[PDB]
Amino acid sequence: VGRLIYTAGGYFRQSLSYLEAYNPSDGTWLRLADLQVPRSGLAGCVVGGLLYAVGGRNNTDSSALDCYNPMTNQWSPCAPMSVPRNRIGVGVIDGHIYAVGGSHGCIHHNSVERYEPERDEWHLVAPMLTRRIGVGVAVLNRLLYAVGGFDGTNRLNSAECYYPERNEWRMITAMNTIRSGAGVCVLHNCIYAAGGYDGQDQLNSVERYDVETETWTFVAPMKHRRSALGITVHQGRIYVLGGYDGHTFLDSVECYDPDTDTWSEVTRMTSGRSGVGVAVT
Ligand SMILES: COc1ccc(S(=O)(=O)N(CC(N)=O)c2ccc(N(CC(N)=O)S(=O)(=O)c3ccc(NC(=O)CCN4CCOCC4)cc3)c3ccccc23)cc1
Repeated sequence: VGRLIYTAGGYFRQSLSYLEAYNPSDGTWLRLADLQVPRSGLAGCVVGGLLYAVGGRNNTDSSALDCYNPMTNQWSPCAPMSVPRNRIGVGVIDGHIYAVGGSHGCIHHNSVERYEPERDEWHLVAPMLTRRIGVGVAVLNRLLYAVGGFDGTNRLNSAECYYPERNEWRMITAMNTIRSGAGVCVLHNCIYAAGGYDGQDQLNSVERYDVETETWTFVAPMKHRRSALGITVHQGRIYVLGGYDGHTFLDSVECYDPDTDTWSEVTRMTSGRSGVGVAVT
C-alpha cells in the first residue's frame, strides 16, 4: 500500500528478470511484472512515481532504458542511451536521469548522459574527469557525485562532483578505502559509501562524506561484506540488498539506523542475487 523498496534484475548463475517489492511496514514481499530482458549491473531510480531500469548486461551490454508503472504493473521501453552502460551509476536531478560511466565491452566510459522523461530523449553532458564503471552515484544540493569504481586500470577511491549549472566536474576528497561496486546514497545531508571491492576483498566498511567539512568518516560497518549491492533510503534509514561477498550471492537485507549507528538485518530477499537495480516509490 505505502512506499515500497523495488529491486529489479540481478544475477544468480545468470542475469535475472525479477521485479520484487519489499514493504518495510509489514515485512512483506510482492512479486511484480518481470523485466522484458533479464539484466544485471543496471541501476534503478524513480521519477514521477515511475521506476526506471537503466543499463546493465543482457542474457549483451545494455543501452536500454525501461520504465515500470506501478499502477499498471507494466514495463514499457524508453529511448535507448547513446552507448551500452554496464555497471552503471544513475542519479536524478529535477526529474532528469543522469547515466554515469559504466562499461561497453572493454570500453570504460567517462561519458555522462541525461534523460528527459518529458521528451523521451537522452543528451550527453560534460564527461567525467575519470572513467568509472562500478561507480556509485549520489545527488546532494543539486550536485551529482560520482564515487569510486574502476577506471580500467586502477580501482578507485577518488570521487568527483558534477555542476549542472556550469556543466563541469571537479575532483573532491578521496575516500579512505578504494571501492568499486559500492552502494552509494544520500542520507541526512551526507553521502554514504557502503561496501564494495577494494581490489582484494569485498568490504563491509561504510564511510560517509560530510560536505561542510569535506571529509570521509568511517561509520558502523555492515554485518555482511558485499559488493554489487543494491542500496536505497527509506524513512531515514539505509537499506542494502543482496550483493556478492566473495563466495555467495547474498539474500540478506541490512538496515542502518543513523541515530543509533547500527546495522540490523531486517529481512531477506526471496533468493540471493547481486547487481540489482534498487529504488523507492
Ligand atoms: C570477487 O570478485 C569481484 C571483483 C570485483 C567486483 S565489483 O563489485 O567491484 N564489480 C565492478 C568491477 N569488477 O569493476 C562488479 C562485478 C560484477 C557485477 N555484476 C553484474 C555484471 N554485468 O557484471 S554481478 O553482481 O551480477 C556478478 C556476476 C558474476 C559474479 N561472479 C561469478 O563467478 C558468477 C558465476 N557464478 C554463478 C553462480 O554461482 C556460481 C558462479 C559476481 C558478481 C557488478 C554489478 C554492479 C557493480 C559492480 C559489479 C565483484 C566481485
